[PDB]
Amino acid sequence: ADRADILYNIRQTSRPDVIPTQRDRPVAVSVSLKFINILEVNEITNEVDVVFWQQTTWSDRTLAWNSSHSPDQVSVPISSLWVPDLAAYNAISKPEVLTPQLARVVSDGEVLYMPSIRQRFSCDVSGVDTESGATCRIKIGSWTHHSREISVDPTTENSDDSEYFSQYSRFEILDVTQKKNSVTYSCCPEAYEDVEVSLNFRKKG
Amino acid sequence: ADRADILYNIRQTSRPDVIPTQRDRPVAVSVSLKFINILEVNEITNEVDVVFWQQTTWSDRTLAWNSSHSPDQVSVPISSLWVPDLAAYNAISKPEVLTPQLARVVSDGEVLYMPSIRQRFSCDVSGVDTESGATCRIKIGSWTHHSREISVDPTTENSDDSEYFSQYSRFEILDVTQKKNSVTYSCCPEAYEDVEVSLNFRKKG
Amino acid sequence: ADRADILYNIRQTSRPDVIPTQRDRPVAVSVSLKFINILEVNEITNEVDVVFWQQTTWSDRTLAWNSSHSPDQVSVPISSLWVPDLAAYNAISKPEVLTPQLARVVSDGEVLYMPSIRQRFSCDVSGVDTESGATCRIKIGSWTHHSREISVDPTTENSDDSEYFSQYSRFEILDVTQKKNSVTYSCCPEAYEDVEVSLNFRKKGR
Amino acid sequence: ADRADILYNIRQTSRPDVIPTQRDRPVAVSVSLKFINILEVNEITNEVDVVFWQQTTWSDRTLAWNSSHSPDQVSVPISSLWVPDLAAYNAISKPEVLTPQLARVVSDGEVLYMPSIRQRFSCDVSGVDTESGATCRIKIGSWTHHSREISVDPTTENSDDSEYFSQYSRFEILDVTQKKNSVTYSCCPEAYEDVEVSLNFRKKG
Amino acid sequence: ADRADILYNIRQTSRPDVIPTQRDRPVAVSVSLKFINILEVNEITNEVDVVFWQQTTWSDRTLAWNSSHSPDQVSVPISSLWVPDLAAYNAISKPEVLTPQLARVVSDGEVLYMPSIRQRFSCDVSGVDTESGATCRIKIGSWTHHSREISVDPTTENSDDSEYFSQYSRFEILDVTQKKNSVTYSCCPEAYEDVEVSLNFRKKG
Ligand SMILES: CN1C(=O)[C@]23C[C@H]4C(C)(C)[C@@]5(C[C@@]41CN2CC[C@@]3(C)O)C(=O)Nc1c5ccc2c1OC=CC(C)(C)O2
Ligand SMILES: CN1C(=O)[C@]23C[C@H]4C(C)(C)[C@@]5(C[C@@]41CN2CC[C@@]3(C)O)C(=O)Nc1c5ccc2c1OC=CC(C)(C)O2
Ligand SMILES: CN1C(=O)[C@]23C[C@H]4C(C)(C)[C@@]5(C[C@@]41CN2CC[C@@]3(C)O)C(=O)Nc1c5ccc2c1OC=CC(C)(C)O2
Ligand SMILES: CN1C(=O)[C@]23C[C@H]4C(C)(C)[C@@]5(C[C@@]41CN2CC[C@@]3(C)O)C(=O)Nc1c5ccc2c1OC=CC(C)(C)O2
Ligand SMILES: CN1C(=O)[C@]23C[C@H]4C(C)(C)[C@@]5(C[C@@]41CN2CC[C@@]3(C)O)C(=O)Nc1c5ccc2c1OC=CC(C)(C)O2
Ligand SMILES: *[C@@H]1O[C@H](CO)[C@@H](O)[C@H](O)[C@H]1NC(C)=O
Ligand SMILES: *[C@@H]1O[C@H](CO)[C@@H](O)[C@H](O)[C@H]1NC(C)=O
Ligand SMILES: *[C@@H]1O[C@H](CO)[C@@H](O)[C@H](O)[C@H]1NC(C)=O
Ligand SMILES: *[C@@H]1O[C@H](CO)[C@@H](O)[C@H](O)[C@H]1NC(C)=O
Ligand SMILES: *[C@@H]1O[C@H](CO)[C@@H](O)[C@H](O)[C@H]1NC(C)=O
Repeated sequence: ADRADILYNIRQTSRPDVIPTQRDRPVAVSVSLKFINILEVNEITNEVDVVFWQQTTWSDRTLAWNSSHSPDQVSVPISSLWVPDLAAYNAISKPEVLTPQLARVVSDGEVLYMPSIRQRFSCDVSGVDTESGATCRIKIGSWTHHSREISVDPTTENSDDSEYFSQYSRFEILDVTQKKNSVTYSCCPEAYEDVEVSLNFRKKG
Repeated sequence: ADRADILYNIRQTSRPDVIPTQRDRPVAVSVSLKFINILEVNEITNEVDVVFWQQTTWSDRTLAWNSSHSPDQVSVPISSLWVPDLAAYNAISKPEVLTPQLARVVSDGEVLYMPSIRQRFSCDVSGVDTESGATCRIKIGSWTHHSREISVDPTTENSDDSEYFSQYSRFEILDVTQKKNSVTYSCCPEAYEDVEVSLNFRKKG
Repeated sequence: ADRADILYNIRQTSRPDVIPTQRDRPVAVSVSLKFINILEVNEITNEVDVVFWQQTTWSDRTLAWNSSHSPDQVSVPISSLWVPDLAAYNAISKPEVLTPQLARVVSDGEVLYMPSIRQRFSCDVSGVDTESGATCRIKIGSWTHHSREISVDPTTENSDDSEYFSQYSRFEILDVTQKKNSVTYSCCPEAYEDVEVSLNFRKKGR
Repeated sequence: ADRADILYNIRQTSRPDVIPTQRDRPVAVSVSLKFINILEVNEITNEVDVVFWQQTTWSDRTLAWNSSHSPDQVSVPISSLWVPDLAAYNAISKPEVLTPQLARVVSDGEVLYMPSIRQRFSCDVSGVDTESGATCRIKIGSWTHHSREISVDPTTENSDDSEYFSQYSRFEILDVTQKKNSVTYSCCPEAYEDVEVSLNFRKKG
Repeated sequence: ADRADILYNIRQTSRPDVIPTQRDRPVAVSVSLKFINILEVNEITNEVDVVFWQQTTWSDRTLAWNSSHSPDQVSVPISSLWVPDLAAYNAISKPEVLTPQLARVVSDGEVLYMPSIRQRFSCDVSGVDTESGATCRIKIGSWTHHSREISVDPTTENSDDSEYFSQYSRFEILDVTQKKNSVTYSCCPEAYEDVEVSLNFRKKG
């Protein structure tokens, strides 16, 4: 009936180390990077320092409860949940998580986990100080799950790419495009999926 | 009763991972910053390194006990308590909490959590070296709770804004204004509340 | 009967999250800083990096045991003990604890917790390169316990201020004075207590 | 059974603090460094800052389950598994793990743990600005397990040395060779095994 | 007995927080530093950054077992063991432990804990760029145990001073001497013991 019951009941069924595959179908994870800031850019070392929302949604039907005469959503610590093992492939620093580590769980089992992350990347910084700008490509996918266990797809909101971008950054955003790739590597027989986020940005003035 | 008994009861009653909303009424959180130091400012990157008390006040009326023949108040570690999931939206560093992580809990269920935090912010540093100074705006609100779960209000009684501000800072405070915002974003149908703190400050002339 | 027994009996009565007051009297905490080093000084930013022992003593009668056929004292991890919530009010960095987090506990329930700490302070560094030197003032008190719950007093045994100060520092100590303040603030009706430690130091000459 | 039963069983029988030896044979560990980036190099101090995958494989046959009808692989938190106590002998910083801390456990008991690590090393940086380049040697072996308890060989995979190395690095990889050593030391009458990775790299242009 | 039974016997017998003294007598601790690297030196501030093995051996005969038809030794995590509360008295940084936190336990009850540590020291750096070099003195002893509870003594042999010292350091070791001291201090009536390590080193030319 209350939010304590809902949580207790999540923990009875929720297995944080068990991927919540429905039948033998992958977990469909939505990924959308929302850039908040570009703090440090190095044209010689080809490194950028960015703040972004790593917006991550998926379904876990074992979390699902009856929202009749109950709250329809709750905030849940991510240690009580299974969370995709997403890694930015071209990161050169540990993710610095700036926000409380809470997921929004809906009563149909939908999970919204939207951390704000500060992280350093190896990417093409050339042309940052030009009209056309530089294009930094950030690849995010699962570390240990191939395409039959986790699929990753870009979702976008219709709103402008820089509606949440700091006006006090030295840089401005020209365009953010998100591409899905499905690649088979030399380690493993199954294909791994990633979202490739192309940040087209340049200095102001 | 005694202090041991009050702490034991809180351990039995307090659900750290469950928002204490009785009858689906929003938890009213009092948020206000008291600035202690300004350590670093960068005119070009528009970044500031500040020390402040993040003064957080609310009621968890499940914690409440009868203090007729018992202490009125106890200091409690915050790990035993629910604490609001507040984030500084324009912070570019994790909060460096400088103080023991204890909240003061009153017999009526009022919780006083007043950590001292060092944190870096992306904000307007323009004019900092002038007599008018810069106005750095810092927004704080819940990360995962809308207005019907967490409301945020500023505690705006008549006090000196520099009362506890270090005389040994290279900077000085002209004014601190605190204002409540209620905004509906595209993500979600419900309004999210935030307190915007406007720090008017300058390099000492 | 042995050290094992004492640590077990401590773990049965000790409540690390419960302040061990006797009657409605405050816990009497002795705080004194012993300066080991001054590492980084900046007169422009008014910031100092210092290494000091934060010598902290108090009574916890919940720890007390009968030491007739038993050892008088044990070393105990501080996680098993209540420890005062002391903060250096003008610190600008979290304390960097250099030493094992063990307290010495005597059978009468006296606790001696003497961590070596490196910490950065916002204080008055003006005059550091003069004969008179700078006077940097450090204020240490409880974060959450008013004067009816924690009293702080300086432990002044009239020692040499430089007794344990590094000869290899670029700085030397001219004097250390430690005084108790009782102040009532706008937040609260009850008085809060602090020890104010005044470190008068200078750059060495030549 | 469902992946929940496989994972519950793995961590049920798994003994993280006990080396899973079979019939007094050493636990055969395979080690391989895949170089992703060189971030900082200092020829004066002879220090390099490297991002690399530490590819570690071994068998714990006590984890084996029948996978005729079941999934034959699962992702498991390393905290639940025994892990070889490997150390980079000439590292001058603790390893910074960038990636989710999950191993891949196969139905026959094989464990694949491939963390992405940022670490600093003491090694020969002389010649980095020349055409021949510098050769930085990284030694990796057990800290407490001799050759009768842990053996360490390089994987037979002599892949492309610069396969996943960033095109956006300042540096380029010329050659990577991996050789095994068996050394006896003054401390100990038993031999200790290590893989020596020789990284021949230089600045581009 | 297998490696698990030996560990479980240690866990039922060893107490991390209880010093394993016999009657009124101290635990005889052997301490020797083995210098691996000297990374940063500053003759103005008298500060050194060094990597060394803190080689710590002692006996706990309560841990002993019959090894005739069982393993002679096991690696054990230090959280299962009492370990000496040793501090480097003139350290100005927290010990950065570079290596897995495992002790070697022998069937006769000897414990060998040999962490590799990077740590900064306040000590005499004067003459480091000369033929005589600097003599940096490091003192190691128990933080909380007097001489009737813990005795410290240097290990019986410095096989060679430069044996495992990095040939890639800007510095070289001329000599290492390790002597024992027993000192009565103003705090306490009981004598404390320490090992004074004198590192005679110079810049290479
Ligand atoms: C060597 N690898 C493994 O064994 C697996 C699956 C592999 C992949 C596909 C994620 C892996 C490394 C990975 C990391 N994973 C750990 C266990 C594993 C079997 O799932 C891989 O094999 N190739 C990767 C990988 C990650 C990221 C990547 C890859 O390829 C190229 C460029 C960059 C930008 C570095 O992006
Ligand atoms: C995308 N988002 C979510 O899905 C929710 C609620 C959203 C809000 C309202 C807190 C969110 C991001 C948030 C963060 N939250 C995580 C889960 C969530 C549904 O509660 C949001 O949607 N808009 C925000 C937000 C945070 C801060 C913010 C926002 O808007 C504009 C400027 C800045 C200064 C960056 O401040
Ligand atoms: C705002 N505050 C509180 O509400 C209480 C008690 C307050 C005090 C008295 C410790 C507090 C902040 C404190 C910290 N505590 C957290 C809960 C509390 C009621 O115990 C305070 O109210 N004033 C303080 C305080 C700390 C330090 C300090 C203070 O005053 C002036 C200057 C400097 C040098 C910064 O030193
Ligand atoms: C002194 N040492 C010990 O007592 C053991 C086993 C030893 C070895 C062989 C791993 C040890 C240090 C080690 C570390 N181990 C901890 C317990 C031990 C008995 O397993 C050692 O004895 N020699 C080592 C060692 C580690 C690394 C090393 C060594 O030798 C040469 C060069 C460098 C680059 C420094 O690499
Ligand atoms: C003040 N101190 C105590 O009360 C005790 C025992 C003391 C000693 C002897 C370890 C202590 C500090 C110590 C640290 N210990 C914590 C509890 C204690 C009673 O064991 C001490 O009292 N003198 C020390 C000490 C440590 C290191 C040291 C000391 O003296 C001289 C030079 C330097 C280089 C600073 O080295
Ligand atoms: C949810 O609860 C309602 C009211 O109690 C009930 O009618 C309905 O059957 C429940 N839903 C499911 C899926 O059982
Ligand atoms: C608290 O307890 C006292 C004494 O037991 C009692 O008189 C009083 O009614 C109680 N308070 C309330 C609000 O009921
Ligand atoms: C301590 O124990 C002894 C017996 O060993 C006893 O005589 C004495 O009364 C005890 N002390 C106290 C305070 O009870
Ligand atoms: C695995 O499972 C099958 C089907 O249950 C069983 O018949 C068989 O004995 C097992 N196979 C092996 C090789 O152990
Ligand atoms: C150790 O065990 C063997 C039998 O396995 C036995 O011969 C020997 O006596 C035992 N040692 C001791 C000291 O009891």
